[PDB]
Formats: sequence, structure tokens, C-alpha cells
Amino acid sequence: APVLGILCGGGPAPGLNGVIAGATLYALRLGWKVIGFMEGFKYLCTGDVDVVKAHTIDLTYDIVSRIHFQGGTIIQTSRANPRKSPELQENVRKCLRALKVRYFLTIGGDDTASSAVSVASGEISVISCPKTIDNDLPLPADQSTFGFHTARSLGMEIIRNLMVDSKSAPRWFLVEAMGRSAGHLALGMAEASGAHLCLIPEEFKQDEIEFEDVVELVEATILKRLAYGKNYGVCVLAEGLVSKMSKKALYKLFGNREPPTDPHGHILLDDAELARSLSEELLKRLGNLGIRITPKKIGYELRCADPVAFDAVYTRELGYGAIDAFLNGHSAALIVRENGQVKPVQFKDLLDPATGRVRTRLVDVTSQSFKVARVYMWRMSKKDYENKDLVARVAAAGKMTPEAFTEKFAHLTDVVVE
Amino acid sequence: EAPVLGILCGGGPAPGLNGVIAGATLYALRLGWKVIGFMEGFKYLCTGDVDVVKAHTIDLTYDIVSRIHFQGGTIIQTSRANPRKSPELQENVRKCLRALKVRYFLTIGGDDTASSAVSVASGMNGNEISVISCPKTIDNDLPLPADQSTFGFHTARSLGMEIIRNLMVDSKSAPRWFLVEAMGRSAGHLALGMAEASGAHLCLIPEEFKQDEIEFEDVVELVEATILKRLAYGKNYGVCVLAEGLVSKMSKKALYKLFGNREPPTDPHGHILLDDAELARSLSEELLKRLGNLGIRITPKKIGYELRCADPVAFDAVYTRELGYGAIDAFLNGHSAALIVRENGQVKPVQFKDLLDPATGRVRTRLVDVTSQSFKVARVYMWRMSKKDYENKDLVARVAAAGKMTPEAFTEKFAHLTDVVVE
Amino acid sequence: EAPVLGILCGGGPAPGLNGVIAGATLYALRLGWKVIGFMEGFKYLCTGDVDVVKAHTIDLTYDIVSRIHFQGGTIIQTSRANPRKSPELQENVRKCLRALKVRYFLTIGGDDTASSAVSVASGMNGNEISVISCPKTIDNDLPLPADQSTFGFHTARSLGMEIIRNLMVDSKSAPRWFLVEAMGRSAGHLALGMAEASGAHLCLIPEEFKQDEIEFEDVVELVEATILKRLAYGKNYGVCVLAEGLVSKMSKKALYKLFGNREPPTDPHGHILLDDAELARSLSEELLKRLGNLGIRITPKKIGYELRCADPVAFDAVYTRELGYGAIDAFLNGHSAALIVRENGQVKPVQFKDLLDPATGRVRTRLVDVTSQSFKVARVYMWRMSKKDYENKDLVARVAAAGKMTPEAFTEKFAHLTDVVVE
Amino acid sequence: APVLGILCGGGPAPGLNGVIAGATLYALRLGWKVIGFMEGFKYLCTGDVDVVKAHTIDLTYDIVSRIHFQGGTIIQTSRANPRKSPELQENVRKCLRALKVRYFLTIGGDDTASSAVSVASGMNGNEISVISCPKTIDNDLPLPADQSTFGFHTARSLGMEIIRNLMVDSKSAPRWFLVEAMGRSAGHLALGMAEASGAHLCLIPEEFKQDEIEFEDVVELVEATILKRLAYGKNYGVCVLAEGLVSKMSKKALYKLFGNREPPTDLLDDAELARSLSEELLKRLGNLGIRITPKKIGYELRCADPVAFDAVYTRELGYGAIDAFLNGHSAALIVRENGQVKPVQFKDLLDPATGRVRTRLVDVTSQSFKVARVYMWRMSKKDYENKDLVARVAAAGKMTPEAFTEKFAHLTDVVVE
Ligand SMILES: Nc1ncnc2c1ncn2[C@@H]1O[C@H](COP(=O)(O)O)[C@@H](O)[C@H]1O
Ligand SMILES: Nc1ncnc2c1ncn2[C@@H]1O[C@H](COP(=O)(O)O)[C@@H](O)[C@H]1O
Ligand SMILES: Nc1ncnc2c1ncn2[C@@H]1O[C@H](COP(=O)(O)O)[C@@H](O)[C@H]1O
Ligand SMILES: Nc1ncnc2c1ncn2[C@@H]1O[C@H](COP(=O)(O)O)[C@@H](O)[C@H]1O
Ligand SMILES: O=P(O)(O)OC[C@H]1O[C@](O)(COP(=O)(O)O)[C@@H](O)[C@@H]1O
Ligand SMILES: O=P(O)(O)OC[C@H]1O[C@](O)(COP(=O)(O)O)[C@@H](O)[C@@H]1O
Ligand SMILES: O=P(O)(O)OC[C@H]1O[C@](O)(COP(=O)(O)O)[C@@H](O)[C@@H]1O
Ligand SMILES: O=P(O)(O)OC[C@H]1O[C@](O)(COP(=O)(O)O)[C@@H](O)[C@@H]1O
Repeated sequence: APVLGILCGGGPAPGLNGVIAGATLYALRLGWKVIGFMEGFKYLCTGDVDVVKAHTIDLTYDIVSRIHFQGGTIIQTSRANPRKSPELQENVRKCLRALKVRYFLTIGGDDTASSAVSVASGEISVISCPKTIDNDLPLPADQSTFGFHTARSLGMEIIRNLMVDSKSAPRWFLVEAMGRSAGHLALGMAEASGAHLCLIPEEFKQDEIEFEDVVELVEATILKRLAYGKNYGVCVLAEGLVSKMSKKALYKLFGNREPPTDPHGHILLDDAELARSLSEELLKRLGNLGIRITPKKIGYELRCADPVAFDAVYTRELGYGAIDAFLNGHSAALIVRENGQVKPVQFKDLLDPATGRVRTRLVDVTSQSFKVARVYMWRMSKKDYENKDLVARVAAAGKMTPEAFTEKFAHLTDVVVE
Repeated sequence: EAPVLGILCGGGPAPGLNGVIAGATLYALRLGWKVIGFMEGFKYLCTGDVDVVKAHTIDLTYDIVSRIHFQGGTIIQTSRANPRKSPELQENVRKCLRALKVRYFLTIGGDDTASSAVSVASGMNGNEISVISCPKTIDNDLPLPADQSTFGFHTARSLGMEIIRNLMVDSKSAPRWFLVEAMGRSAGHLALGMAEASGAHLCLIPEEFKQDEIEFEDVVELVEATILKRLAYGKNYGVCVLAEGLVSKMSKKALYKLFGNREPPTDPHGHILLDDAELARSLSEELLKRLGNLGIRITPKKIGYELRCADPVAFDAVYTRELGYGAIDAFLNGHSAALIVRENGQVKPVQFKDLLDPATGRVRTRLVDVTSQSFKVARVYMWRMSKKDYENKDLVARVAAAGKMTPEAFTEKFAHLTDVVVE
Repeated sequence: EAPVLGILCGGGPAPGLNGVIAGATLYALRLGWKVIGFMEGFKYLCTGDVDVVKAHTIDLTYDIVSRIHFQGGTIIQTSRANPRKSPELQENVRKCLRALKVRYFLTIGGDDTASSAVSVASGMNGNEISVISCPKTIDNDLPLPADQSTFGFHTARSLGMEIIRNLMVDSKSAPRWFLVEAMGRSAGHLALGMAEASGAHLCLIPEEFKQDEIEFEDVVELVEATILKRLAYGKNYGVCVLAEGLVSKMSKKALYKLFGNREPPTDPHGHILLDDAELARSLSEELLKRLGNLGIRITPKKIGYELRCADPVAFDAVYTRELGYGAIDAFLNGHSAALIVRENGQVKPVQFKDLLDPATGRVRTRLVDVTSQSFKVARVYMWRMSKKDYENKDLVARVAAAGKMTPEAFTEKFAHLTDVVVE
Repeated sequence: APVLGILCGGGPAPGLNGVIAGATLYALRLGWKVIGFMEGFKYLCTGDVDVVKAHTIDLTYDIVSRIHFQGGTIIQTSRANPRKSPELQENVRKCLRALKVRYFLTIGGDDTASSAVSVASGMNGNEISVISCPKTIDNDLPLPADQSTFGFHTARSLGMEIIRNLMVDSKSAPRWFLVEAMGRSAGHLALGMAEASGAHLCLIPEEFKQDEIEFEDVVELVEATILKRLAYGKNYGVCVLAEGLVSKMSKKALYKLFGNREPPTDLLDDAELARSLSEELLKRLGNLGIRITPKKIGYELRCADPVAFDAVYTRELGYGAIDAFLNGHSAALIVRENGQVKPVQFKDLLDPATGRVRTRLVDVTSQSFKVARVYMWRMSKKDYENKDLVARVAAAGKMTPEAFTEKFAHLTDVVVE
């Protein structure tokens, strides 16, 4: 019988088990043998077939019949990446040939998909399922990556508790939403929860963000709320703001120190604490006004939540579509769903010609959806800065003259799209 | 004086009603409008007494709505009071709207609500009042582009998945079959959504039956075939979800058996009272007679009103926010006698005529597309006997053995089901 | 060879069974013990066939139990199979336990499960096998100390509170009365727990009725008086919680009316089939006749099986972890024929015979203490007519007018209810 | 009719609205007029009756009839404290007399109760009667053992759910999470979450024998657990740390905690216990393939909707506060003991050494604490004497058995066993 091998790569997302169960159950009805590689490509990269065998399990009906209820992944995951070295690429092929895998399904994000194709270019069929809580794969605009609905809904619930706490005990929370690729998750939680402000890298006009601009954008929102009798709120910040910051901005971000670096010289953005740094600066400027500021991260607690019904149906249909692609002879394709139809889409169609890697889908800040979400935020627009009565009220809330306020804040209209 | 926006809700509640109310109100307050809300839909506007209406209208202020997007239900309540039947009531509604100087009138409800709003507007000048309605249904039965949901449906489906999950664990921990009856007779979107998400072993919706009228025996045998096939694989437990809409497709003879071989209950006007029907209960009793000897236990369970006012999930909070905004945008752009709908990621007004089915005079009913790939995928992960299964002599031998009958008897009784439901 | 601990579950499932199983297994594994679990309680141990028992026993390993403390249900399932009625079955259980060389035998279940365990032990040498039982019930009807709840009760009550919360929002958003029927016929602990937490406008439990037999009319009138009093304050909606145990206290005449003026159903051996009774449904039908004209709509709703396998709340996660440890502690300390209970924050074994009520021979049943401060406080936040309320003529006039009847007529019909339930 | 005034002080806890609704609904049935002061004592301290009126609301049946479902407090809360100045105390006295408050209910912590009694001690006992309801999510009131403060049950169960997701994520993507449970008073909340979720280790200040904790000891305690699980093939886990560990640390330990810098001063809030431990442990164990990430579980618990246990608890408390007033009680705290809500004079609950209500901490000698410790991964005294176990654990850390015993064995004298 043909052998289907399944692995997960990247960060976990709710519904991984849904894909594994959808593909495996259907594959078992066809008589296929199904196996699962533990921790993604980590052991397939070694090239040692003995080690790989110690880290594969037989995916049986009893194993998968009820994992569609469960967050996380029963075969675990890793970011082990064979595409970096041709030596590692041949190791992955050597172990797959040794195990006589006829069909190879990888469940992961953009990094995982690019890894799959390198193994595929040289019998064996390679298909990948789109996974990310950041929603940054190049799916059709009216289509989400699986795990995003679950992550967004749980993020909304957490932010609701912070909204009740901020009003009950007046305070501002700076929530730092995990994910640096795009702002889909940060904007999603903020819009659903009615958060008073959301900042994503996609809305900054210039290529490089300055630390002062970010501080002042949050400051303007806090003051305008203060002019309307509200000394509390919630502000959501995409962690991706850090990856757009200039060299100078990162220096201030890390405490006016040199940014930490890995052995190769790349900055270590994980050590950055965007929300905590902004909270300290803002307390210095606004504490006297009766404002309290506390940072809060909404990250890893979203990744392995049990899937919501939308992701349960999505991943069941995706797992089926992966098997159907195998039966119909497809290879080097991504299973995507558009207009209620799961279809394979060749890898090449999704590559960005400039990069050679899977294209990254960001928030379209020109869309109607972004404009409606922006309406329900507290912020100063171009028209607001031109309203002399409004500028007077806000400036007074910040205990500064209107001329001082316009000098400091009016330039932000050229920093972010309006 | 600032323009007055009046908002009411009609029909049954759906999660996210407060989302529409807050979305419309908050944007309107930023424009300087005065916003008021009628309690219980048209109930008091039908009286025509302006004294009574004011006692049951409230000022929808920033403080009232700034945080109702978290909450299920509707803070201005709802009713099915329907003025369209009488112009005495319609003119009473007109008299109160004019007294309160309502410039913009937003109704959130089903067709009965939408039709009432347009009828009240037709006997009014277009300059004086502009009328917009937002279509609401938890049944997902509006004619949106395929695989695009009505607001409130996602929340109802996800909560239904959670309830069925607890029943799936309970059926396995203490072997038993649950017949879950999903509320709603319009369509089978909700029953199928819960079933697919929870991995339920069977779902029956009226949309999959080929013939125009369903027979009570066939429904029993379709569930019976699933229970036997599961029993033949060592599983004497499961969960089967039944859309309540099965009752509305049943023949006269089928309804006679459904109500205990009695005459179906009737209202004063003579129309059948299908609400008194207990589909899951009757099927459970009959199946216990046939399968009790095999060690099978069967219990019914309804999943209804606990879904209607659950707090909205993030998808519905965003959905209703865009709808509330889009209605105000429609008012600003001069639209009236229009329905605020979201299609292809865009909230737009849609004239009533485009959505009406001429046969009924009400909005067309979108049912489950049983030819769609989604329905076929859902059917794959169910336990059932297909055309190919009945031709498999080895499989038929095991299932018949589980039912303590010969293979010939089983094929004779059940094989005809392949002509009853699409395959 | 290491000693063998064998575990089974009996009775109905309750949240935290996996918690007890994981507590006992993990600690037992650290001691070097071998742990096995019998599937479906006593079902296969009663056969006496060691081949059948082995086909339905599993090895409880670290990987199997390391994280089941999060999960509702039981990984080894449960059953109500009861060997205690027959010595033939008791000896069969002994034969299979000796064959599997069970040194320690832990049963997790209710009264019947504990009683079966002791009977199996009386004909067994105290040096070969030691038997311990862990008390489980969602009905909270075991005779634990008054300051202690049974495990699973906290989870069932909190989820029950949430479901009723959605019904409270739905009843107010769309004016209606829900008659919620709380599962469990032993006592009213679960119904009163859900009602008080959710602010339900009324709770009726068997424990509050003075007379030994309840009358169907009295139940209808108690709900009728509440609906009218609420109506006298402008509220035509609410939620009323009914312990299913009301049915098991009803007289013969009351049961005849309960089953539709039909003969009550009976099983083959003569036991009335109270499961088939639908208390909330029947009360709704009668109340709609009397109160429909007033604009009152009534709908029943059952809150049953969806609570039994919910994931445990933290209180039950800690409780069942301490119980599983406490069962292992009892085994190590030479205890047998004892039940592991927690009192004043201390887990200790308590001999089964010490917990028996000498008048009956069974474990005493703890019901709601209606004289306690807790019950009086719960009654305060209900809508009802007290003794003094019936004497307040201003109030009685307002309520009677809401009911379309004279004040004298109201007193005639309802005033006697102060002699039906404790005040 | 008599006037009952209610205010909230301190940090919010789930069920605050439950107390407000219990007291208000019962008082309305008695015919009382009920008002609520916004943000605790903040505006009563000014003494301006015009300002206070702008920040008091009429607590009516419609306002409170359904707030028992809701987290937070509808009248908000503050830490404004009039007891510090006799000038502020008059101001509170002047505004309460102006509003003709007969009954005064304060819902808050120890500071809130002390303010209420202080305002009452210099006021005629006939005009005003004062009761306080003790609130804390830290479970540190001196109730009978194994009896909780309201809000603790809700906070613990939601914290369990958060940790569960981290437990799945740590296993799905091998990693260690150092969760820092908010609260410096005690370890009730950290240990409650840890036991319920099956977390592999929990550290509370109460388990350290010496009076001052050393930063090195904390690192090594977490290090030993990571190695012992690693010796059983598991390079992942979750460890819960009570924030109270920092307030027990020595001066030298705090110096290392803040990055070998001078600790900030007016400041334990600025300390990042979980983050600092994460950095040090990565230095020592990163080479072994271990990743460590901190996570704080704080403010998201404070205003969660109450669980059923807290909804009943706060309803019974609100009833008891009204019952105490009717029976003439004043300068008393409404507490529940043996399932009975009754008033207890504030002075009866004070520990003479401090002048504030006594603090109940985790009893590490109790059976409950030992059972929780059993299901943790750690090296006991007996474990260090098991040569086979020490050899495997040391090998997992790529160090000799002698080196492992040299570095870690002394920890059995650092924490109770
Ligand atoms: N930036 C903003 N975002 C959302 N609402 C706002 C904003 N600024 C003012 N509002 C609200 O808009 C309404 C009208 O404000 P105004 O134009 O100042 O009278 C009030 O309800 C304000 O709270
Ligand atoms: N009706 C069904 N729906 C879903 N899975 C099934 C069904 N019938 C059999 N299976 C599974 O399909 C696989 C192959 O079955 P078989 O045809 O007996 O080899 C096994 O894992 C069965 O449990
Ligand atoms: N049976 C009841 N349970 C709870 N609250 C009530 C009840 N009856 C009246 N109330 C409330 O008690 C307050 C005073 O009642 P009354 O003095 O009768 O108007 C009002 O808020 C009523 O809604
Ligand atoms: N520190 C610990 N905490 C909890 N369980 C443990 C610990 N150490 C060992 N175990 C478990 O105890 C059982 C017996 O261990 P061993 O004595 O090493 O065979 C196995 O299930 C281990 O995983
Ligand atoms: O697993 P790590 O290395 O700690 O990184 C977490 C990152 O993974 C994510 O959770 C999602 O990972 P993917 O991009 O692979 O879906 C991001 O939000 C986050 O930046
Ligand atoms: O409110 P009623 O009269 O009891 O009717 C219940 C109906 O409301 C619903 O739950 C939802 O109604 P809507 O489509 O108007 O949202 C239906 O499923 C059901 O038919
Ligand atoms: O398993 P069955 O026969 O459906 O019985 C359901 C009964 O079990 C329970 O859920 C609990 O039963 P136990 O007391 O044995 O735990 C009751 O509430 C209910 O009456
Ligand atoms: O409100 P702050 O100043 O940010 O401090 C939060 C503190 O309040 C609490 O949530 C509890 O407050 P109380 O002690 O008043 O009950 C602690 O857990 C926490 O240390």
C-alpha cells in the first residue's frame, strides 16, 4: 500500500490536528499507510535514517478519530529548515526514499512551504497545507489561513477582560500582539474587541519607523481620550513594528544600548520588549495627568487553543483536499480554499519574483475594511489637527499650549496613512 | 437640530445584534446625530399613542453603546409585532415616527421586519424619512454568495460544536447514541455546521432528500443503518444530528406517525403546529424497539435557544461592526428601502427587489447546496452505507450480523435508501 | 514482581474522573506499581471469562495519563453493571481479579459501585487484595460533611450557570419564560446551585415541599404565582429552574396528569419509567392555557447530559488530584473497604460501613438543607409570594389585575400555597 | 427612607458586582435608597459636595438586576485612602452627612476597611453604621483553612485554562515557559494554578526555610527540574513562579535581579522575575537544546466573569452586609465561615504586630502542599541519594555526577521537603 508521511513545521496553530485527522482518516479509507514525522524536518535534516525512524509514529484511526477537538499537534513541530543547505536537502530526500514515502504532506506556514519545494525539485509528491496564526500566506483576499479565527477570537476574549479592568480600575494597557510578519492578528483582535487604538507596520508610509513616532502616536490617542473624560483604554501594537524600526529606533528600544546580535550579526528582535519600553516612556510624559500604563503580551497562549468551529470545518476540508490532490497526480502544490472549493495551487504561482520565496500577504490598508476599523479608533486625523477647537481641548488635556501640541504631533499625518 | 436616527430590532435574537446597534450608533454620534432606540421592535409603535412610545424608547448615547459589542442579545429588546398587516397600525407607526422627527430609520430583523419598514415608508415622503434594514438570521439562509455567512451564524455553530463535543465525550465514556435535534426549520446550514465541526457520525438535513416528501420510515432506517455500521466496527455509541427541517418535508402519513399515530395538532386557523413535534424523541423511541436487543441506548437532545444570545465570536463582532457602519453610510448616500448586506468583503446596500423570490414575495431562502464539494467532504467523514457499500458483500455480511439478520434481509430493507438521499 | 493496581469506573460520568485516574496512576507508577484499567466498570468482570476481561482491560501508562487531568469523561469508560445482586457474579469478579493478580482495587463511582466493591472484598483475603472506592456524583447527594461538595459538582454547576445565562439574556431580549429542567432526581443541589448563581427568578426542588407527596396542580400554581407577580412589575419574562426530582416525589394522581392523563409507563418488572416524564414540557402546556391570553409565552429546556463530560474546573482538578493521591495513600496504609473522602481540607479513608444508615442499609443521602441560611438567602433573590405578601392587599390587588382576576379570586386560588412549601 | 452608600477600593476581583447587587437588591426590598460612590474614596476626599455628587450614581434595581454575571465593578474602584490625613477624614465625614448616609458599605482590601473604620470612629454611632466586605484574589484572608476569598476561584480556574494552552504549546513546540503569577502577598494563586494545570514545578516564597532568598538558589531550583525532565527524554515544561519570591529576596539577590544594576527606588513592580531567570537559565542550558520564555499571568484575571462558586459567594456576602446593619453591627467585616455569613469586628481579625488584618499564607506543612509537591518534577533528598538517578540527571546536563551533586545537592536545605 502507498505510504503517506505527514509532518508539521513552524509555530503551532489551532487546527493542525484537524488537518492530520482529515488527511489520515480519508487516507485510511483508501487503504493507505499513514506515518507522521515528529518535530517537522528536524530529524529528516540529519540524514541519519536511524534517527528519523526513532521519531516517526504510525498514524492510526484510534490515534486521529477525535483529535479534531484538540489544539496543538500530536506529531509536534519544529522550525528545522532544509532549504538553507543543499546537503540538508539531499538528507531529507535520502530519508524519505528510505521510508518509501509515496505522498509527502507538510503542514506549515510560508517558511515550511519553501522548505518543501526544495526537497521536491528532484516518485514522491509534495503538498503543503497553509498554516499560520499571522494570516500572512498569499491566500485569496477573502480567505484566511487556518488557526487565525481561533487565535483572533481568543485574543478578543483576553482583551475584553483587559477592557473591563482598564475601566473598572482606570488604566491604559499596551497589548503587544505576537507576530512580526503582518498586522492581521493585531488588527483582528483590536477591531473585534473595540480596542481604542491599533498600530501595524502596514500603515506606516516610510520604510523605517522611528521610536519617537510610535511613542507620539500612542500619546496622541491617550490625550484625546483624556479630553473626553476618559483616562483609561487599551492599545494594541503589532510586534512587527520592531522589524520596521531604523537603526536609531532599535538603539532606543533596547535601552539606548547596542541591539543584541546573534553570531552572524543579525539583530535579536526576540529580546526586544516593545510594549514595556513604550509604557516607561509614556508614564514619564503622562503620569502627572493621572495616567497609568502597563504592558501585556498576548502570544503563545493563543497558539494551541482548541479550534473554533470555523477552523474545525476548514482543516477537515483542507485535509481532504490534500488527499484528493495526491489521488489526481498533483505535486508541488498548496491546498487552498476559494469560493467554497478546495483546490491545489502550484508553488510557482505563489512565489514573489524578486525574492524566490513564498509571497507574504500583509494588511491592505487601502481597503474599506481597514478604513472602517480605523473609524472606531481614538486618534487624531489630518482634519482633527486642523480643528482649532479640538486641538485646544486635547492640548489642554496634555497641559500644553496649542502651538506646542501642533509642533509635536501634527507631523504624524505624514507618518501613517490616513 | 441634529438628525434623529431611530433603531429597532424585530424577530428572534441572533448574536451580534448589539454589534450592529453599537456600530450604527457610534458612527452616527461622531456625525452629530441624535440616536434613539425603540424597545421591543414595532410593538409600541403599533399603538399610535405617542405617550406610550416615549415610555418605551430610550436615548442611545455613547455611554449606552460604547461596550455592548461584547454582549449577546439586544439591549433594546425585540418582538414579532408586525404592522404590515394593517395600515391602521402602519399609520400609527407613521404618526409616532413623525412626532419624534425620525429622519433615519434602521430596523434589524427578518423579512417581516424589513417588509414592515418599507410599507411604513411607502406612505411617507422620501425627503422626510429614509429607511434602511439590516437582514438578520442565525439559520444562514440569506441569498449571499455561496459559503458566505449571515451574522450570528458563526457564533451559533461554534457554541453548538462545544455542546456536541460534550455529548460526543459522554456517548463514548458511557456507551450511548444521542439524537441531537438542531433548532430551525428553514434550512440545514446549522445542523450540518455543528455536525461537521464536532465530527458527529451522521447528519440528516431536508436538503439531501431527493423526493419532495420524506417518509418517517426512511428517516428511522437512515439512522438505523448508521448505528448498525458503527456497531459492526466495534462501536456501540455515537452522535447523530438532525436538522429540525426534516419535519417540514414530511408527508401527511409521516406526520401521522410522528405525532404518535394521532391527528397532528392544529391551531384555531387549521394550520399544523409543527413546533409541538418532537422529532428526536419519536425517532429515539422507534429505534429503541429495533435496536434495544443489540445493546443500544438512544437519547434525544435539543440544541436551540441557548445559541441565540451567546456572546458573539470575533468574526461576528467584526461583521456586525461593518454592518452598523455600512447602514450609516447608506443613509449618508441617500439610500432608502434597501438592505445592508456584506458580499465579497464589501458592505453595500441592496434593493429589496434583487433579493425577493417572486414565488413567495419574501426574501429567497438559501439552502444547503448538496451538490457542492463542501457537502461531499462533510459526507465523507460520516458513518453511513453508500451505494458501493450495499454492493460489498463482505461489508453487508458484517453489518447485517451486527443487526442480527441475514444479508438478504438487510439488503432488502435498506438498499433502497440509495434512491432516497443523494449519493 | 510489582503489585498491580486495577481501576474501574462505575455509574454516570462526572467531570474529573480522569483526574482521579491520573492521580492514582501517576503516584502508583512512582512507587513502581503496575497499573491497569478495566473498561466499562464491572461489565466484563461479571462474565467470569478471563479472555473477555483481558480483551477489555488496558495498561495505564505514564503517557496515557500524563495529561488527562484536563479532560472530561473517562478514558476507561463506565458502566452500571452490578455484581452485588448475585453471588454468581461476585465470584466471577473475584475469579478475574485473582487471575490478573490485582493487589489493589480502586473503584470510582456512586453508591452501587462502592457496594459492589465491598461485596467483592468480603469473600477475599485481606492480604491478597485491598479494596478502596472513590465517591463520585454530579448530584452532590453523597453524605460528605456539610462543608464539602462531591467532585464534578462544581464543574456541572458552573457550566449550568452559563447555559442559563444565555437563556436569561434570550428571555429578556425576546420576552419569554423558560422552564429549565435540571437533571438529577436524587436531590436539588444541582438545580438550586444553577439557579442561585444565575439569578434565576424561581427554583423548585423536592426538598422544599412540606407534604410527603407533591401534587401536579401545586407545581403549576407555584410557577403561575411567580409569573403573575413578575407581570405585576411590568416583566412578562423570566427563567424558572425545576429539579427533576419533583417527579419522584409526586403522588399517584399527580403522575397520571404528568404523563398526559395517561397511565404512567412501566418497565417489564413494574418500575414506573420516570425518565420518559417531561416535567418542564407538561407544566408549560398547562401554563400556556392559563396565561397565554396575558401575552405570556413559555418554552421548556433540559440541562442534562451536556454537563457530565465537561472539562473540569480548577476546583475539581485539584479535588480529584488529591483524591487519586488519597486512594494510593490508603492502599499503602493498609486500609480496605473504605471510601476516600475529603473533609476540612484533609483526604482520609472512611470505612464503608461507618457511612451506612442503619435504618436502610444504604449510604445516607444528603439533600438540600432548607432550614439553612444558604437556602433562605437563595429564596430572597427569587420572585415569589411569601406568607406576608399574600396578606399585603395592595400587592395582591396588583398581582390579581395582572392575572385578569379579582383580588378575592386570586387569594382563593393561590393563598393555600403557603401550606405547600416551607417559607 | 434610610440611605445606603456603597464604594469599592483596591484592585478589582471577580464578583465585585455580585456583592454590590446582593446588598443593593436586598436593601431595595427593605425600601432603602442606594447610592454608589465612583472610584472608592477618590472624590469623597475632596470634601466638595458638588464634586462628590457629580461622581455618585443612584443604584437602582434596573442597574443591578443582572450585574452578577459581570466581571469588574460598575462603580469602578480606586486606592484613594483618606486615613492618612485627618484633613481628608473630615471631608469624607462632611460629604456622608450631607448625603444623609445611614449605612455605609465598603468593598475592598485591608486598606479599604481601615479607611471605613477610621471615618466611623470619629462619627456618632447613631447617624452612620459602617461595614466592610473583605476582597482579595490572593486568598490571603485568615478564614478557616481551605476556605477561599471571593474572586479567588474565578482567577484560579481561568489561570488554569491559560496555563493549559501553554502546556500544549510547550509540548507541541518543545520549550519551557516560566510563568509569573501576579501577587506578592502569598503563593495561593500561583500554587492553585500550578496544581490544577499539572505544571511541572511551582515556587512560592513560603517554601524557603531561610528568611531571605538568594537569586542563585531560584535559578538552580528551576535548573534541576529542567535537567531531571531532560533525563527522562522531555526538553519542555511549564514552571509557575509566585511574584512574592521577589519580596523575600535579599539585597544582593535584588541587585542581580535587575541586571547587576542598582535596584530602582522611589520599586518591586519594575522587577521582571521570570525574564531574569529566563536569561540566566539560557546561558547555562541553551547548549543542551533548551529554550526558555517567560509569561506573566496578571491583570487578565481580575475582571473575568465570576464562576458559579464566586457568584453564590458574593450574593451571600451582599445579603450578609445588609443583615449586619439591621442587627446594629458596625466596624465589622462580613466573612463566611462554616457556610455562614456573619459580621466579625475588625479588631478581632487584626494581628497586633502590624495593625493590619493578619495575612494567611500557604501552609507548606499541610497535606495539600505535599500532594501538590508529589506531582511536580524535582530532586528530593532521597533522589540525590539515588546514584542511578543522579548519574542520569547529571549526564543530561553533560556534567559528572560529582559536579551535579556539588552544585545542586544543597538545595534540600533551601526549601522544605
Ligand atoms: N477619535 C474618535 N473615535 C471614536 N469616537 C470619537 C472620537 N472622537 C470623538 N468621538 C465621539 O464622537 C462623538 C461626538 O464627538 P464631538 O464631535 O466632539 O461632539 C462623541 O460620542 C465622542 O466620544
Ligand atoms: N462509514 C465510514 N466513515 C468513516 N470511516 C470509515 C467508515 N467505514 C470504515 N471507516 C474506516 O475506514 C478505514 C478502512 O476500513 P475498511 O474498509 O474496513 O478497511 C478504517 O479506519 C475504518 O474505521
Ligand atoms: N419577590 C421579589 N424578589 C426580588 N425582588 C423583589 C421581589 N418583589 C419586589 N422586588 C423588588 O423590591 C423592590 C421594592 O419592592 P416594592 O416595595 O414591593 O415595590 C423593587 O426593586 C422590586 O422590583
Ligand atoms: N520528579 C518526578 N515527578 C513526577 N513523576 C516522576 C518524577 N520522576 C519520575 N517520575 C515518574 O515516575 C515513574 C517511575 O519512574 P522510575 O522510578 O524512573 O521508573 C515514571 O512514570 C516517571 O515518569
Ligand atoms: O516559535 P517562536 O520561535 O518562539 O516564534 C513565535 C512566532 O510564531 C508565531 O506564533 C507563528 O509562527 P508561524 O509564522 O510559523 O505561523 C508568530 O506569531 C511568532 O512570531
Ligand atoms: O422566537 P420564536 O417564536 O420562539 O421562534 C424561534 C425561531 O428563532 C430562531 O432561533 C432564529 O430566528 P431568526 O432567524 O429571526 O434569527 C429560529 O431558529 C426559530 O425558528
Ligand atoms: O446514565 P443514565 O441512565 O442516562 O442516567 C442519568 C443520571 O446520571 C446522572 O448524570 C448521575 O448519575 P450518578 O449519580 O450515578 O453519577 C444523573 O444526574 C442522571 O439521573
Ligand atoms: O492595581 P495595581 O496597583 O496595578 O496592583 C495589582 C495588585 O492588585 C491585586 O490584583 C489584588 O488587589 P487587592 O490586594 O486589593 O485585592 C494583586 O494581585 C496585584 O499585586
